[PDB]
Amino acid sequence: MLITKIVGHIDDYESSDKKVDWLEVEWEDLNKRILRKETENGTDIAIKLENSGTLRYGDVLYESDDTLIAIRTKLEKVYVIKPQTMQEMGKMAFEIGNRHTMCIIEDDEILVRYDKTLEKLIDEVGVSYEQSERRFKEPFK
Amino acid sequence: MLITKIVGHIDDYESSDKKVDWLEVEWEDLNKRILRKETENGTDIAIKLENSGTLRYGDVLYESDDTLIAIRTKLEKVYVIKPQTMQEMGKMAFEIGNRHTMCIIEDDEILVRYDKTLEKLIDEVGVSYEQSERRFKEPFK
Ligand code: NI
Ligand SMILES: [Zn+2]
Repeated sequence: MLITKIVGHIDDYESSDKKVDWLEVEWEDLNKRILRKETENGTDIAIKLENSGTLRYGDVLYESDDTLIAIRTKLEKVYVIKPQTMQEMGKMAFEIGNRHTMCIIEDDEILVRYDKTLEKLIDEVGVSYEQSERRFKEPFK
Repeated sequence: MLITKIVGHIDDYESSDKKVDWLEVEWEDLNKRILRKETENGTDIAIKLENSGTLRYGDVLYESDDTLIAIRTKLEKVYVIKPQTMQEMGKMAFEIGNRHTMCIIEDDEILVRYDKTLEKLIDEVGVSYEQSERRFKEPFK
């Protein structure tokens, strides 16, 4: 199926009886215009967005009488880094920046992909972190 | 005069009546082992530290009956970036690290060299800053 435009937002279908076939994408895929990937049900999707438009989490790509195809990012292992002080947030984020590692910084936390080599740097900086799962919902960037 | 060992720490001399003759160095001179420069009073200093020694801010190189020669870095034009939230500290430090800009992060402040091209970036993150004159006191590792 070639997809040239986004046709809705998956939250708007909360009471719909239509079944969702999820197209699961990488964090990198957020805000792309061109993407080729297969859905959880095996439907081949070629996204070639005709607007200067770009993909977001929870966009609906296709609506039939009974089915919705909608985007979400994959559920993946993360570290939630929890600096306690401003100096801590600064040194940690600097070292992440310097490494060119993708992250999301919201309030007093830094979210990064699980990675054992980075875990060793988190320890040099000396910040507490917790390991968890998330679907990345915002583009980087 | 040849210096092959450091003889003290300038902060320990608070009570002293001796005059300090500062040897002013560049930020990049810290942790060097060899350097030759004149003091603010015109004394030629030839540092060649003996056994893997390295220079630090505040090192006393020479003490006479009336004088202390000590290292400090030059006063130079800086931005002092004054992030008001954890989120501000983390975003700003990430962006500095990502560009590989030398900085010192101490408590709630990021100190960088005066550099007009950075104002666009600081503005983009949205963080208060003031332009000022400071000495950089730690080597950039
Ligand atoms: Ni680089
Ligand atoms: Zn909606």
